[PDB]
Amino acid sequence: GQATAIAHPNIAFIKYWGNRDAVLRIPENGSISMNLAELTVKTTVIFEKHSREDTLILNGALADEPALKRVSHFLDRVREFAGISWHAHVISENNFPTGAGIASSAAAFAALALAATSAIGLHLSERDLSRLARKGSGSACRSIPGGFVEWIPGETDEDSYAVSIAPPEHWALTDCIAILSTQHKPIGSTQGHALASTSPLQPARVADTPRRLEIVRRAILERDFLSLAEMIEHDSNLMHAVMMTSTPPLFYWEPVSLVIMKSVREWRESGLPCAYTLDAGPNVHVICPSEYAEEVIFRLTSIPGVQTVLKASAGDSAKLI
Amino acid sequence: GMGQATAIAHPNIAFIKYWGNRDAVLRIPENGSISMNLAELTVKTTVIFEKHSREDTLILNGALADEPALKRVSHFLDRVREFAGISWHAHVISENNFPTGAGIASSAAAFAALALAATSAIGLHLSERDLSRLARKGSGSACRSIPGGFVEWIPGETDEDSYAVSIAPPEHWALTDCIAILSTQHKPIGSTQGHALASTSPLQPARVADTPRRLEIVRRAILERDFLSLAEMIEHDSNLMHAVMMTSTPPLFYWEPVSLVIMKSVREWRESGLPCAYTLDAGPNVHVICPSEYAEEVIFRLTSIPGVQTVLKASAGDSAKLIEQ
Ligand SMILES: C[C@@](O)(CCOP(=O)(O)OP(=O)(O)O)CC(=O)O
Ligand SMILES: C[C@@](O)(CCOP(=O)(O)OP(=O)(O)O)CC(=O)O
Repeated sequence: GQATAIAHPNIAFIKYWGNRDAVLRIPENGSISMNLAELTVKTTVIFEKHSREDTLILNGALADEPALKRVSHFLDRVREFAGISWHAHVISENNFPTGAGIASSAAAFAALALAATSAIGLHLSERDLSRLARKGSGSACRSIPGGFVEWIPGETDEDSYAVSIAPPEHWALTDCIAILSTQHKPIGSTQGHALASTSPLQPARVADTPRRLEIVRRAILERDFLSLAEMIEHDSNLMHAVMMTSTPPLFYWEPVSLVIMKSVREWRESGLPCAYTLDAGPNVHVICPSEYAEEVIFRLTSIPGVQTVLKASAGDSAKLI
Repeated sequence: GMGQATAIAHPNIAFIKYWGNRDAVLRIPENGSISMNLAELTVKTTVIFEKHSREDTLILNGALADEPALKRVSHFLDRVREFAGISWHAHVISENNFPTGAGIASSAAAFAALALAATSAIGLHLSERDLSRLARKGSGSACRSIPGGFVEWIPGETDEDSYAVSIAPPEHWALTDCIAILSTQHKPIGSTQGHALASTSPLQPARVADTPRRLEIVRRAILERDFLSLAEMIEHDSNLMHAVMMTSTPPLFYWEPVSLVIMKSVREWRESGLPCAYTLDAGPNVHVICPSEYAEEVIFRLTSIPGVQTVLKASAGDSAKLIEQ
């Protein structure tokens, strides 16, 4: 069997950080995100019988074994669930700008989930692809559905999955991603999550998440941008508060990250609707009603230290091609 | 001329931070804190109660204070007047040697000095405990500048339970505070309103509940001269406070981009083998704590960091003192 599927990365408005079950990637808290249309992972899966072990190609090159044992531990699940014991060649490509440091894990395991199961013949519901993608990478659950997506955290493998709050066309929001020239090579998120429990502030952050989710959920449905803007900045600061207070601390911010966060908040307070959020890295995502993207991109491009500004709009669900 | 006294006091650098109040008017804090007095900075204050004064007058470095500072000092003198059962108003003359434009807060030094000088001028002989309770009500961390050396503020729940004591004299441990003064720094939001916003942070209650763990670690570290335990906790405690500041509504981002550069560098220096640790107050300057043998090396590295206007060297200071000037 053979299939090919594409998925978008997503930007979390309410952050996933910390695991209730690290293996199954059942999160301590729920999260909400928007798919990013202009960036894509395309992955083809080819099951061939009696090939010894699994094979992984990434952007044309033989993936490193860390990458391969991730995908083949993943494909083990697609086997345990299909009965079928075939190994497979995985070929994946993405169009992510060169060294901008943009996280691919979500888009990649969303695509891997859709192509692998379709290639091995199955026909999973959207809810079930997301339960599957989740086990490859937490935030991958959220790239399976489209548009604005909520991840229902749950306490079991069956209860933890994501669903579309709203389709992409429901709210014309843009993400202007400030890529920082100077960029470091940060601790990967899987370790970061594990260290969240060393933070004295993680329990309080986690317990407060339903308050934050309800405000953002309502804001997306009602298209209430100022409520969205203040909450995503607060949620992003809460996650980084936890990161910065872990042992050892995780300081993903670069000095220019600080400049951008302060500038975005000043821009919004003086009239330009905009808001910042950061993942486990120094790039700064600026969310704005798309009618303001030009202005936001202009102001971001003038900030010393900003290498370039990517422009992404609300993207759709993972799809077979 | 009903009574006259002069006192000196030092500012202090908090190893475990005061942030947030249980009672904002009395400055009873939500949690306890530990600090070190800075030998080389001093506020000298003379109080002269005058028969004929209708109101207090405050002179700072030879110039009339602005009205907000007068108001603060006059409200403090009200408490002294009430405490002593005396009504006289006072001339307050104060000087300090703080570098101008450095952004180093003098309020702790100022109200410790004023607490000693004013009560002495008015005829009282207060215990150190009572001096620190009184200083506390002018500015919280001023209660930590009344005792000497390494100091712990006991938080309490009442005005009579909130005060600071010396946990070790200065000479017990040769630590240096190398203060990186950042060239660029604007008027930061005053601490008084920052304290008040602490309650809007979802993380403040957790930070507060955890303070006794941090205080017990730093207290033991000082008594045992254990720099490594001290270093990791002051950095963690500084980040805890700024975590609450940055998650308040509205957020308080005291850090400057340069703040971050220094914080990362200091961690690298320590891990590379130079024993140092950073801590920040409600502003962008970075206090770099080290065993005094390494201060020269630390200051040299701090000095060459772009955006660092200057580095101030401070050793452990003694208690607020009466003098004859
Ligand atoms: C900071 C985040 O982006 C966390 C992403 O974490 P991951 O989903 O990439 O972690 P793993 O499950 O280990 O692959 C916040 C978010 O996207 O919600
Ligand atoms: C951040 C800090 O420096 C807090 C100083 O707070 P203040 O004592 O200056 O506040 P007021 O009581 O309003 O005068 C941390 C610390 O010194 O413990």
